[PDB]
Amino acid sequence: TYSKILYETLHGVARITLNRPERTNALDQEMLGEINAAMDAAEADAGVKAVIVRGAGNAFSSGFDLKAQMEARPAGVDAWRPLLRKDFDTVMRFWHCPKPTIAAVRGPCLAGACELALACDMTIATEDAFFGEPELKFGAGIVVMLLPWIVGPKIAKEIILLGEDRVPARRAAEIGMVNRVVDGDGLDAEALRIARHIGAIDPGLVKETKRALNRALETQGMLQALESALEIDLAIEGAGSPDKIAFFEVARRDGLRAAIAWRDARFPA
Amino acid sequence: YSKILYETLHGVARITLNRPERTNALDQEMLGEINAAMDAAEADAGVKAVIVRGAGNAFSSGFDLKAQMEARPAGVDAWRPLLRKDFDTVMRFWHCPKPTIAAVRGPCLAGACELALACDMTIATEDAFFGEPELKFGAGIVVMLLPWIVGPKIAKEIILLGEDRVPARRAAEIGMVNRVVDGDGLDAEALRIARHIGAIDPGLVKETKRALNRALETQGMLQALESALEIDLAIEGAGSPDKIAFFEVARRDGLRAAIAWRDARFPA
Amino acid sequence: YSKILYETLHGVARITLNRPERTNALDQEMLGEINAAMDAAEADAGVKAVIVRGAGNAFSSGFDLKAQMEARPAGVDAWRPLLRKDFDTVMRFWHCPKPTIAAVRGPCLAGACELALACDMTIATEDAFFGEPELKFGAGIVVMLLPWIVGPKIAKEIILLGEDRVPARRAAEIGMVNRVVDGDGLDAEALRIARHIGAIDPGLVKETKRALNRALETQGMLQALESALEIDLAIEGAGSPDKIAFFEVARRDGLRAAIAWRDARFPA
Amino acid sequence: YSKILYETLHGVARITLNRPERTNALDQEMLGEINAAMDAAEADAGVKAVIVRGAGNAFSSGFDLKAQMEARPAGVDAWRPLLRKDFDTVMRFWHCPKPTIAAVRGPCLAGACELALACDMTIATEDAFFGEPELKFGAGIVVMLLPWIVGPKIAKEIILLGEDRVPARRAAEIGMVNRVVDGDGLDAEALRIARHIGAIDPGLVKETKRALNRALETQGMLQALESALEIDLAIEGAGSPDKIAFFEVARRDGLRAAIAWRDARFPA
Amino acid sequence: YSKILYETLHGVARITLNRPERTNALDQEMLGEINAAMDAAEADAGVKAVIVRGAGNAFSSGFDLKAQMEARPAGVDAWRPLLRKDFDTVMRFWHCPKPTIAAVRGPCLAGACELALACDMTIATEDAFFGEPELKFGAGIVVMLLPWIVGPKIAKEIILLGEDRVPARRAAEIGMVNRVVDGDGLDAEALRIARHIGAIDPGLVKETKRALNRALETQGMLQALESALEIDLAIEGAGSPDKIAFFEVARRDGLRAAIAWRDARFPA
Amino acid sequence: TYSKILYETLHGVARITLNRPERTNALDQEMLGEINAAMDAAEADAGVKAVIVRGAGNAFSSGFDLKAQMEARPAGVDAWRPLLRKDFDTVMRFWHCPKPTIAAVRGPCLAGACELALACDMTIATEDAFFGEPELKFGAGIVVMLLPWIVGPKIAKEIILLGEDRVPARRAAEIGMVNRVVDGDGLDAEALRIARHIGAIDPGLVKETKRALNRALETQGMLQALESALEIDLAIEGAGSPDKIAFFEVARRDGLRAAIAWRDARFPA
Repeated sequence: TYSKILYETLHGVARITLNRPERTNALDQEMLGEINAAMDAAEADAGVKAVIVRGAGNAFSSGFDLKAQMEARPAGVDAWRPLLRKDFDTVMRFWHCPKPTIAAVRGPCLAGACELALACDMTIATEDAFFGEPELKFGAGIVVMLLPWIVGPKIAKEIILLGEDRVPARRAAEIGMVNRVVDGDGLDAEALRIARHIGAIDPGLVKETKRALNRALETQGMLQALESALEIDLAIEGAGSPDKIAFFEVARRDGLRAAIAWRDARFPA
Repeated sequence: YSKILYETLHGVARITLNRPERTNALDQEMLGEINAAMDAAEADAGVKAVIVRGAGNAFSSGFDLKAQMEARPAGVDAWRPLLRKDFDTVMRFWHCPKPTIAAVRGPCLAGACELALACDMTIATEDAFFGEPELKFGAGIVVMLLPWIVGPKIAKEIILLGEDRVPARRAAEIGMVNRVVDGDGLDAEALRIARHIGAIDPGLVKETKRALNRALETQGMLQALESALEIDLAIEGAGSPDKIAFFEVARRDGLRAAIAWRDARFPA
Repeated sequence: YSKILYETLHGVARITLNRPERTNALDQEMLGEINAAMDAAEADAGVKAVIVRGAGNAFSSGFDLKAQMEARPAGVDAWRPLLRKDFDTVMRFWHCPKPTIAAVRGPCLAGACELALACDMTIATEDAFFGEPELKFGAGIVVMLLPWIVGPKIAKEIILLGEDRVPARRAAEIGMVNRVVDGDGLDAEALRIARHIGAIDPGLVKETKRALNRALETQGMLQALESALEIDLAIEGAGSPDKIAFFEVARRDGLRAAIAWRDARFPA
Repeated sequence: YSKILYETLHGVARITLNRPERTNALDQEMLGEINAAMDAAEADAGVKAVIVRGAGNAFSSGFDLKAQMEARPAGVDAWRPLLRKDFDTVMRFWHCPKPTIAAVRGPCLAGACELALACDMTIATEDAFFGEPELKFGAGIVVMLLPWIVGPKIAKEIILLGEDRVPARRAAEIGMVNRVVDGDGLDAEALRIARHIGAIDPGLVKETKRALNRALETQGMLQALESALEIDLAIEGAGSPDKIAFFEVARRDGLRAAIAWRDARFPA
Repeated sequence: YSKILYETLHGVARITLNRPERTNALDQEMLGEINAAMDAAEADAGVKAVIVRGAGNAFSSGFDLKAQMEARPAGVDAWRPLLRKDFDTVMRFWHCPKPTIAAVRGPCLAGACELALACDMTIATEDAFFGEPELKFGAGIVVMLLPWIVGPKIAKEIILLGEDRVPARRAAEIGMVNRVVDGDGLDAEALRIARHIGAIDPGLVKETKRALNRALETQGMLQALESALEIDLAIEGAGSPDKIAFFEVARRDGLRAAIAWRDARFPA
Repeated sequence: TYSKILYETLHGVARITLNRPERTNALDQEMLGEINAAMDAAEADAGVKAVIVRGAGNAFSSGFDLKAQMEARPAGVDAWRPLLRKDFDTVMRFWHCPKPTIAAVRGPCLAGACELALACDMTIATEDAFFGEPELKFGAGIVVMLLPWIVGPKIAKEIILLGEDRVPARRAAEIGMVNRVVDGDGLDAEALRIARHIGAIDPGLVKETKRALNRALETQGMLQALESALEIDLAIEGAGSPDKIAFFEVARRDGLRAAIAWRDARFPA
């Protein structure tokens, strides 16, 4: 029934596949809506004990869809507010989910998709996976500022302020963004083992224990800090950074590859 | 004491968890004696720091399940004082005005892992292993210190999967362990650290630890811990069917058989 | 400036701590000049980021103890303004609207370690070493950023033991340092990072840094820091006998001999 | 709906708690219908604000004790979903993106007092009375909003003594009630306030309420409320002997007799 | 100064908001002068406390709408610095190391109400009236101090309804005003309070105010205030149709007529 | 067995009387020690369901004993630290008590004693009772800064920064410091009615409910704010304000009445 994702249940586990292989599984408006529908279904289904999220093929996702943004040309605070609200709330579904969520990453896991994975209870990745938040290089702000809650301040500042977007899975594991790096041929099997392990436990026990774990960070004010960063991003995008305006000016004229080249030329080699 | 050893040496107090035949499992009696020993250490002006370690080849496997099997606590009102004593005893090592050092070899699991988490520092031998197996036999987490010591993703993995073979080197990578040492060098390293602390003006150490602990307490850690404890009271007061099933096997076939039953529920 | 160098290059301000004969020790004069330089960098629209580094093959050994030995501040009212200036100067690097980058070679100790902790990023050479030796001198911690930057166990070890030889590699493992580079590549790496930042819309960088800092401020970091500072005012206002003894040796036989006396108090 | 009325008028939604023969007691069915009505109000762009009131001469006496007597929920797992529904339904009025106004006459007690506390504003007739009688019949507090709305001393008095006759004028003095009006002027005043709100750009109202609620959420209110809810789960899961005794009389002699039994335990 | 008076008397600084023809409306120039006066008062060791009051039988109607009508700021980047200056100027009175006392007669509205809320104490004449009419103008709240000063229900009523005629007596009941005095006794009462403070060791007052402010800052007030300010930047950056409509009438028929148009939108 | 307090149990209630009538029941070192012993006893006694604290005769207490301070002459941070720690921790016994605490006030309830009452779950008072925190007028700082948590910011600032020390019971009731003002002849009876009311309830229910109530304020960080104010006071007293030094200079020479006259003359009439 879905157009931009796949939804499966197997072995008491739900599996969501971000499914737009020709756009590196970029998260557009439609896909975000379907993710919410799938999470609703997984949460309502007593036969589902855990949720795996992955991308189609050998990419997780490059993040929120910039080609769709180029075409839509949202302008001003009131246009941006609902876009960012949906981005933020969809990502946070994976944190708030009463059932444990596992991100299983191949290839790129960037920007909004990096945030989606950050929100999951666990993240596993292949050696070839790479992570980061390139937003500022595009002239975009950060929608869901989970990074400093997961990896701590110095590393979060480096990744976000420089727009690091090639952080290897091994490094992501060192800093606490990734739980396990696995063999490429074994990613789906490892995610399923973890999910089925969770599925063997009394669901109430898992639910209450996750509640207690999440409470540790919520006690620190994480949800207020996240809402504050989202508010800041609304001001950023509602105004429109000249960096983003210039990026899409090049993109509409010469194409997105040319815009990326233009972007990369502004920064050191 | 019957279930611990308490020593003072070189201006340091040392508590040894002492029931090697039961992997130094923390029963009610032992918890009471730990509290008495900490009271003594805190009152003794000649003591500048506290080391906690296990007897024999182990730190501790955690709260005593055989004792729990036999006592059959049932319901919220029965479980409340058990969990309160568990929690407050572990938290003695955090709140202690003097620095506390966990010196770990072999298993350091469940309630014992939490006891070590509460100490200011943990040192471990190469052979030490850590974790929180609670959920695998239907128990909740009593003292939810883990997400305050290590990253959130790592804490969720260890607790939700009941990881109970986390090697010392990995524990060091994630910030659960300060130093990994040779098996024959544990006691010497712990004493060196404790005597180093003991060379410093005790008031300076006291006020500095106060400031260090304040950083986490400012974040609301004590409220989060109390919240997790209350959640666990509901879990245990109800009694998870996983735990009921585990103890049914344990009573019938013994703990070794019950562990086999437990492990067979999970992937190989 | 007398005790720093100030440069602007490629849209970046660079501050060099400059008293090589005293390992760039942060005295009152230098602290005032650092504030003046930060004022200049923050007011200059052509400056997009700030690099801080040291001259003479070192970053800094921290607040100046020779100056303290000579001045002999005594009591709470004398110490309050000294600590206030120390603390506020360090925190300039956190609160700076523009990104700040500590570029460290050789020693980065005590108040200078805290200065680097306050910066948005820290880069270090292979030969750089870090730590907080204060408690060994009988001094308290002025700016208790460490438990906000690294885990609680690691922060307690460094501060309670006065670790002052933490290698760059280890500092990177625990999250105190972002990148370790070759000795001759430090300036170039810091500049590449700063010029990368300088290519971005300044408002975007400003607002994003605000959001990043808000994450830690939401947790109550500024209150925890002020609390630790007030605790330190009591420590220094009273004066630890450890510090009084240290300076008694220093005035008699010199700081060199006082450090030797200090080290002999602790395990080798 | 069977147990409520839902109206839209003049750009305002109005929910009427509607079981006058039982003092509009909130049973499971009514709570479900309140949630359905709030879903409707929140989805309807023609609705700018929500009024909640009771049918007849009363707001509500709170959660339905007769229904509880008959259902005999027993243990933690039975009580968990009951309390979760109670709590989440009350908190709809806080979290509602649109402003909520409680319009109270006669009794507004226990769970109903908490429902009114959660609304953005409360207006009351001269004859209205308020409070939290829970502890007097062995029940805990489900939604611990009171100490967030009124001072700590006042909240402790009302809850620990089970005050259940707090007059509207006193409720206004302590900040539980915004305005006291004549008995014949309640509906007009509530509508005037709601239509005033309805004249304002809905987005402006929405964002301003978001900011207002943020002030209390920043203080940790939602964590404190969840903590109190978990404490209540232990209380009710265990079952206070006071409640067991109360319902024994209620089943045998009826609720009127049980209230007499209850009141005789306390000073005249 | 052009738009304020500044006096020093009896070791007290007194700032008088001074544009009687515009009800002492706070325009850009006045805000700059208030900052300059506060700088002067804070640097002057002979000043022990600060009184702020208004000229022309009024305190202030708030930020200047006539100036806003003429300037026509449009969009987020234009509004950001305007709101920043508004907010930071108001918060000068909270952060001031010395105690601040608002002495109010006649209107004290909107941004001026927020200014008074930020002061350590507020004294008012019997004829003074308070409130936050912003939402009726289609404006958001710049400085959301109200829920920190008065209860949540009362703050929501004042802000969501734009109450702008709250009498001094009522303001005292809810904790917005400390003392109500006779019209001719305001200056004398404010001066008595300020001179009382001025008799105390300045350091003692300074440190005690620090401790008092810390109570609210510990709760996260500064983060909540910054969050509300960012929400207001979105509101004003977009521009509410209510405000756009208000100024359309104001430019055509004058502010007087625009206020009449505004009032006709709401119940009489 | 006590020298400076009385301890009674009656009707399942413990009652502590601050007992130094010739010094307005001033709280000296000895009395604080005995209060801690009495609270230990009340907390250990399962027959005790609630605690009433009151003063001997028609005064509650003027606060920590200044005549004792005049004679002891504590000097410096290290001397002051344990004094303030004991002051603070004794006051906070009434907040942390697992059982409900009720302050029953006649006449003066000032300074450290005002803080003791603030810490109690409830406070009742006669019409003749008066409250406040005169510390700053003596050159002393605030030991236990509960006031802004009980009465809110504007009123707390006025009382503490001006050293208000004649706040009538009626006004104390308006601002939330006092629960009930009662007839003079009925204070002891009213406190006992309240305590016996509490005593009729399942003790576990009362205990858990108080825990939940206290958690509301502790969640806001009250204990950290209180420790911070205590730290500030250690600096204040460790240095010694010239106002306090001058006060006791007059007191040792001309007596405490003359010192109070000297003090009052510094402030407006």
